Amino acid sequence: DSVYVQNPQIPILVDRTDNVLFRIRIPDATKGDVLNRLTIRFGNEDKLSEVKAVRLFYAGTEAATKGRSRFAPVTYVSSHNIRNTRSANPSYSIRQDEVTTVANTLTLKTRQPMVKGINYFWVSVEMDRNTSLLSKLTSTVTEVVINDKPAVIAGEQAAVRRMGIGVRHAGDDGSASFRIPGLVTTNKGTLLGVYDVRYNNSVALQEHIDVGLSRSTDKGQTWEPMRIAMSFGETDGLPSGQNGVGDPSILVDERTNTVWVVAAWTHGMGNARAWTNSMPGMTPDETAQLMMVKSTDDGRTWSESTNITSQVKDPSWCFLLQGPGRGITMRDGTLVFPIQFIDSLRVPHAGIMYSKDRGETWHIHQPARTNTTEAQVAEVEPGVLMLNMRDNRGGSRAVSITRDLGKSWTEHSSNRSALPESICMASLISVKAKDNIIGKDLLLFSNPNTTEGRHHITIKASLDGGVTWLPAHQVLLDEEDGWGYSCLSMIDRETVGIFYESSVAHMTFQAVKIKDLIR
Amino acid sequence: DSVYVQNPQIPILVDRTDNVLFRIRIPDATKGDVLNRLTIRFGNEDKLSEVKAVRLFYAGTEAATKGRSRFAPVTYVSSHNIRNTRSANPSYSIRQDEVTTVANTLTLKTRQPMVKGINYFWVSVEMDRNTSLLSKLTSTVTEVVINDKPAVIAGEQAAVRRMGIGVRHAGDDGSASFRIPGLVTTNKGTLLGVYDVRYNNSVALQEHIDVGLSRSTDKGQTWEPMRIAMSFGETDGLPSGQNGVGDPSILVDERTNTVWVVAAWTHGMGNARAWTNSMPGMTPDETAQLMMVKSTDDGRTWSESTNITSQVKDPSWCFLLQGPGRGITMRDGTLVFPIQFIDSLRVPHAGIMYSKDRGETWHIHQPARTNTTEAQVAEVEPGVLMLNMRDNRGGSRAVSITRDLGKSWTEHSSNRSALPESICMASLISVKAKDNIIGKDLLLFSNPNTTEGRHHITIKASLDGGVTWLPAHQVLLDEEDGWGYSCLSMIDRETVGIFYESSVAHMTFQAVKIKDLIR
Ligand SMILES: CC(=O)N[C@@H]1[C@@H]([C@H](O)[C@H](O)CO)O[C@@](OC[C@H]2O[C@@H](O[C@H]([C@H](O)[C@@H](O)C=O)[C@H](O)CO)[C@H](O)[C@@H](O)[C@H]2O)(C(=O)O)C[C@@H]1O
Ligand SMILES: CC(=O)N[C@@H]1[C@@H]([C@H](O)[C@H](O)CO)O[C@@](OC[C@H]2O[C@@H](O[C@H]([C@H](O)[C@@H](O)C=O)[C@H](O)CO)[C@H](O)[C@@H](O)[C@H]2O)(C(=O)O)C[C@@H]1O
Repeated sequence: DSVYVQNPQIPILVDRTDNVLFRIRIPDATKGDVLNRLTIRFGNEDKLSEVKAVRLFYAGTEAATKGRSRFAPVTYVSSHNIRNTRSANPSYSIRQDEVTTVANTLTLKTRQPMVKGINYFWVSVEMDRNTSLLSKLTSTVTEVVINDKPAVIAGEQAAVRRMGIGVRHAGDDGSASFRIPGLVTTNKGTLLGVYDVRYNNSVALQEHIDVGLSRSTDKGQTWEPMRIAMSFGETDGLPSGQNGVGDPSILVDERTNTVWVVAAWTHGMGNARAWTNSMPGMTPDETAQLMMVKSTDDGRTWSESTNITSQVKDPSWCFLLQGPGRGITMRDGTLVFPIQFIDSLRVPHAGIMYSKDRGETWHIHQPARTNTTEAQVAEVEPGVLMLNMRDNRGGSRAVSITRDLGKSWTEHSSNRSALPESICMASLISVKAKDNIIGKDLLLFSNPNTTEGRHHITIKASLDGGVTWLPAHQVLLDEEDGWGYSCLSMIDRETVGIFYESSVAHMTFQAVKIKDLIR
Repeated sequence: DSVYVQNPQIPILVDRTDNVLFRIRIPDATKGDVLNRLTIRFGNEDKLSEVKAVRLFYAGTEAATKGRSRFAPVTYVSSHNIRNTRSANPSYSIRQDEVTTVANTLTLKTRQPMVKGINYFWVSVEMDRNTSLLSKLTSTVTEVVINDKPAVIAGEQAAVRRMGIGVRHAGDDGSASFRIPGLVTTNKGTLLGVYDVRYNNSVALQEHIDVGLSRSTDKGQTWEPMRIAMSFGETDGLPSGQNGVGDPSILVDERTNTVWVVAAWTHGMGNARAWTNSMPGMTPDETAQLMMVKSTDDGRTWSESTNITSQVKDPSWCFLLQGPGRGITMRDGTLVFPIQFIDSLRVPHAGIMYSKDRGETWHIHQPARTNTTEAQVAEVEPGVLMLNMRDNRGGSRAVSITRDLGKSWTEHSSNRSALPESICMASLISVKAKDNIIGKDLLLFSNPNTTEGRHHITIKASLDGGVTWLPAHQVLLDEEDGWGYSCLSMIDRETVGIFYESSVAHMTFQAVKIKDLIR
């Protein structure tokens, strides 16, 4: 009979006990058939001394109504189960074999009698906790033996597998979930990742939500314990569940290395979504408040929050907040945070908010585009800001240019064409020629590369200021289902970091060589 | 202004830290208004020595879009949060005052400045863990002072509150949820309650599900630690997630005091629902299997499972299983378990399965009615079996009679008329005249007393063999939302037990005097 193999392009987490290397479907088994041996081969230059162990699991059969093309009956390693996100659910997968000394050829064994029809097995890889985030595996199933006969192998399994690290898992420090990533590199090379700490569940404001921060001084190989960057606990004697703060955006003031976090504080509003329940006005009791904290010590400690609402919110707006992810420093020292507001008629608009005085005062001019929400901004050329926007019309990112900090806007050539989306947050950054190994100005963009669902998390690079995104200049990181938000920061001259919601952890960090993007 | 009070008809659990006694809405507060004190009065005959503590909580305000007639913005005490089902979520409710020695008059205070518009407070009652299940509280909010003026109190708050006990809470013994209650009284007066232990989540078979059992030798004041009555773990080397057993039904063989549990074992079927994925055949690999265990020691220990599929399942049926809840012993010693089968055309039918030989052999004859599922059976008069059925047409219970153990069936006068339902499991039992204090044959019925959703869990009594269910002969136990399944058993001559899925715990036990049903 014929055997099918999948090598899923998902991150192998260095901090996990189990990671799916291969999924295998045996579609047409006779009752009693036994998978005696499976052989995997790794590429000659793979660093197999970083592989702690490889495992073969059996996961039984398929439901009668689910057809014959799936590679599994269920998620093998959960990213949501607060009681276990790090190993295979033992109730879905039974270990058959384990090898703890991994060579270029590897054989795994089973004595499990198969059921009639579909049978599922899969290969777990466990990595050394100190595995280089830049390391890659090129693994293939080369032989599968059933009843002492080699079987015909089919399936696309030629993926070059990448490493990652689960910075936050569901359930960490008692929190149900973590959402809405932001990432910057400080002037010291320190990585700062921000996110919602969603304690009770995974719904947005209003709820019990604080802004968490994870700090790495070693390019993401290690992360310090979670800091609360921003929190309103029981302000004015209202429950913490009616005092949430979230959808954070973080920037480094590149002139001072002062780090800024802006977030939306909801005060009251029962247990309902702020998106529909934030109302016109200015006071905390009336409307969502635009709040900021700062760190003068490379993200170790955080100021008390300052309320910036009165400086920038039109009273008639239902809701003003930051675009989640990150802000920028411009070449002339202006600090810029993307923003979004819901007007009196409940129409959302993306725009920008800027400070020319090191974050003392903030200003908003004109919206970029009707019916847009979350946006990220890059200085594509000197004094020239590119706004890349989530568009409620569906299908594709909106792209506008301002050269007057949003007093006026022009559509970009790439607007509503060049970058597919499913209506989801996306990351965009600029990289100066002198600041990277290619020696050319780059734009780097990340989002779920699809018009439906949130999957195929992809980094794209542009060499012509975001006019063109050539297919060759793209790295697929995560082809499976997630919440889809992502944020990019250059780690060093050679490597871009991505902090994102993945199929494998709520907050996932990966590092990618620029030379893999632009060959 | 004007203040609104709710006294919700939900069980006060003796094992909980918090129970909602009163919910209060202050609809039209001015910013800064303060609830200086509210006074509660308890009835003259209340056993206040059993009240451990009373608490006043503030829960903030309401969402602008959610209207002005709710009594809360959120569930105050969760029945689903595996991390806490026993106390108020501290993120939704802030304690204002607390009294730990309770008199007939009681004053609670706050210094919380209210927000403009809607403000929510509520009163928690905590009972001594040894509080009598038969105790009742008659409590009223008699005074509410705001800015040192008495306010006008409105609302229905005259409810006579009853006690109950949370036998199983979400998260107990590591299990995500508990569902599908069954209850019997052994010849020794011992209460035996069965249920699905749904480890991973709350979905039906197929999943990692065992049959749990809780035992009480003191009329439900105490429950012995959970026993696994039936389990298939990793049978044939298939995951425990593809070896679930559930939807249990329990009966006591009144002649021998041998206790029987029947359940559906699903083997394989991926991670999909057995209702649509169980297929024709006879083997465990082919179709859901009918399994039975027994206890000869009053439910302390349980036999290994016997497979009775071959005796009673037509090969062409997609799915044969017990009707969840309980079976009976007839006056002539016949053991009867309600059953249901899905035929070759996917049409479900309710019927009965019986043993005349102490459970050695089982027989099924003819279905009672097309497009029915879960049913419970009672011997309403000698040799006369009433089958009460969940009906997919909606709105009302189907009721049929057999005098020949299901060879033939007659429609009852009460069919599709007398008993409202929303398509949900219901409990029906018979009580002999000599076996209860009323000295008359009773039928007792429990279900969610509604045509939409699952709420208003109500015990109903009939004096005329289920022809008439007079409104006067009904007790409302739970007016809030739950999963709706229930099972009745007489505890003694004077009191009926109900083991049910409630708004306050996955498995809830309450005891009700017959004299409260029939006055
Ligand atoms: C302040 C604010 O509301 N926050 C942001 C919202 C924002 O509402 C929109 O940009 C406005 O148009 O976008 C996000 O959440 C809102 C959506 O959540 C959906 O449910 C899940 C759920 O986010 C997840 O957490 C499971 O629990 C997802 O669809 C994931 O696929 C709901 O269908 C809607 O409420 C839907 O509006 C988003 O993810 O897009 C996250 C962000 O915080
Ligand atoms: C063997 C078997 O399947 N078992 C029983 C099924 C059975 O399928 C039906 O009697 C046959 O027609 O009935 C139960 O589930 C069937 C429904 O469950 C509903 O979801 C309820 C929720 O109570 C809902 O009603 C909100 O109020 C859950 O609690 C979810 O966790 C689904 O929404 C339906 O689509 C539907 O699938 C039931 O509870 O009725 C559970 C029982 O074990």
